[PDB]
Amino acid sequence: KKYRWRLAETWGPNFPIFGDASKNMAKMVKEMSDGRLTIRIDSANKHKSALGIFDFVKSGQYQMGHSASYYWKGKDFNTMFFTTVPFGMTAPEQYAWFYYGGGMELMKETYDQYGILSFPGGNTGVQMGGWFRKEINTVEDLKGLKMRIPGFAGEVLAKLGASPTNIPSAELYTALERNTIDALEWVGPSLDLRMGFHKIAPYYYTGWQEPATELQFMVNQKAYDSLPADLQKILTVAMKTAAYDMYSQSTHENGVNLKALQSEYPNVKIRTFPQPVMNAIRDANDELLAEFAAKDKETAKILKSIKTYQEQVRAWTKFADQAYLESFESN
Amino acid sequence: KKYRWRLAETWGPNFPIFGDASKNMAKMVKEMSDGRLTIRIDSANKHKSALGIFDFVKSGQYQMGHSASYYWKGKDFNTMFFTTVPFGMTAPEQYAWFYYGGGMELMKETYDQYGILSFPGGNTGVQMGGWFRKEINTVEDLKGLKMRIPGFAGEVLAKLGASPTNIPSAELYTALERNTIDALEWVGPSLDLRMGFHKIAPYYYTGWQEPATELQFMVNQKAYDSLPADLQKILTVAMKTAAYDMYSQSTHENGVNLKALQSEYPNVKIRTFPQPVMNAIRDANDELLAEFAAKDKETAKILKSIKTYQEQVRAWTKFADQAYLESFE
Ligand code: NA
Ligand code: NA
Repeated sequence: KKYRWRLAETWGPNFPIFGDASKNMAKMVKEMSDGRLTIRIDSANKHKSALGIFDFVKSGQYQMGHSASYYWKGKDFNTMFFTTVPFGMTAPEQYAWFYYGGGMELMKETYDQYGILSFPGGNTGVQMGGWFRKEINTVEDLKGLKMRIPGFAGEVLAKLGASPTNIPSAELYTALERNTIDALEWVGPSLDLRMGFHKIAPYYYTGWQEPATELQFMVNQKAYDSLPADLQKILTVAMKTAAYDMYSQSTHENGVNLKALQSEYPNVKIRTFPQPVMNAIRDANDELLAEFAAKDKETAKILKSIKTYQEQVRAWTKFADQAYLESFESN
Repeated sequence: KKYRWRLAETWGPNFPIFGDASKNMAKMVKEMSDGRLTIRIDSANKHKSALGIFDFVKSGQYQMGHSASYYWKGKDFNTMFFTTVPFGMTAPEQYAWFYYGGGMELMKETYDQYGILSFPGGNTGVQMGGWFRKEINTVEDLKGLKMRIPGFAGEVLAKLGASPTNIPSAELYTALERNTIDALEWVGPSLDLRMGFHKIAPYYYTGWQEPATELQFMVNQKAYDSLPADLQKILTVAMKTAAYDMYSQSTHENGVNLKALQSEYPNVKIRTFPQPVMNAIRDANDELLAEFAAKDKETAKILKSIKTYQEQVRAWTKFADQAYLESFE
């Protein structure tokens, strides 16, 4: 008659934006449910397994998790494509895909076999390319590069001879400080500056690899089923709402912090990969997508949905948003 | 105790996207509250007053409404700025403004004095510039032009010599047909084609004047306060959610319908106002913004907040999203 659930999240405690999304979700559920369902959150400082969230929720040890789908590529490579993909969709496009273009259904197709329900957990919007010790001037500079980079982008850089890793949010600055890694990408101005990377890595590259990173709420299938229908709805709605508000917050904080970056950080050197490097990355991505499609029918089905939907909705984005933003004045 | 409410909407019945947003909200409230709060929706065919929604809600004749804030230009000029503004913010920028940048609070400053609570009610995304009988090649061509065009955009057109109006959704075609107006804007590919404008006015201009139209839920203050706190939250969350989903839906359907537009409506001729005309519209909007700000301290404050927040958030949009889109193609 009264439910007490626990949520495990990848992030350190009191982590802004990402931790706000899980917090906001839990507060809404309590408030809408007059306390019938309440959700206590354990961050990485507590459960000490930032990348164990999938297992926590699969087993039922936590009813819920907040994390990112593409962290679970080991469990199932198809988990990569429900977060974001290189050269993929923007957040408005991707939210359309999830809720109106078949994405939610495809995600369930992957996650049902684990007894996990996955839901969008909040979008960062467009991400940066990351923080580097040394500039990337040629493809050869990626060879043996120790870079923290998750998801399919990680796969792509491995294909080009890099040495990618997935170090979780709270340990990133330390890994770079000790030279465990020599480059990293995290998110963008909204979180990267308070996390301190610029102190060690002067070069801040523009992105390509995460155009709209969607985080993930995960729910144990049995816990969800243990709920009455009205609370089930409160839960799913609160997650969707928290996810959307996080994109709003990320956009807000990116505005605040790009501004700080263009005035309070004279030693940050904003850079873009040279075109020959982008062409090489683009080709490796396209080739690797083909490989992944050819080797599994479900992978092939997801990538075809992503590609097809992007082609349709991007034409509108180009026609509308992009043209609006590119508009100028002569004279 | 059970709460049985009514919502009045501006739109006709089974109106795609806009009407989906109000139904989604009502359905969410019913399901989350296990029937404790249910909301019957009355469309314009039933209450017969498409632009009577403000007064319906103010009076409490209806507990709620779904409409757009800039229709109430005549009851308070400041209501225009909580829908969208010419050369203004995109939807992701504006949601950030509403929820994290002070927009909600500013909107409440305006609506509180009418016993109404106003909330974001769904964004269309970027709108087209409208449907025209004749191409617009010079500023001159706007002079005398009778056009249906709402909100602050109408005021920019009037300043350049056009004659704006605001007719309800339902009689635009007829008004176009009987040469009452010679041009109009409505929304975009998601909703425009089914209205039939293209049969009479084949030139379809790209936009500038409604970069991110946010619809509006209104709630009677007394009605809102009659609710216990958990149903109040269910209600506010439902509106917020329905609003965000409508932007996702609008994006989806804009994509679907743009793809089909060339094939299925070969007589539509896509156009963009000439650069000298845009320069003039731009100057005109800049001028009117100053003029409107000088008339009223609250207006100046609303406009200063939008200007300031947009400057900050657009810098990001250009640095990130636009650069990314231009990086392909
Ligand atoms: Na990232
Ligand atoms: Na419009």
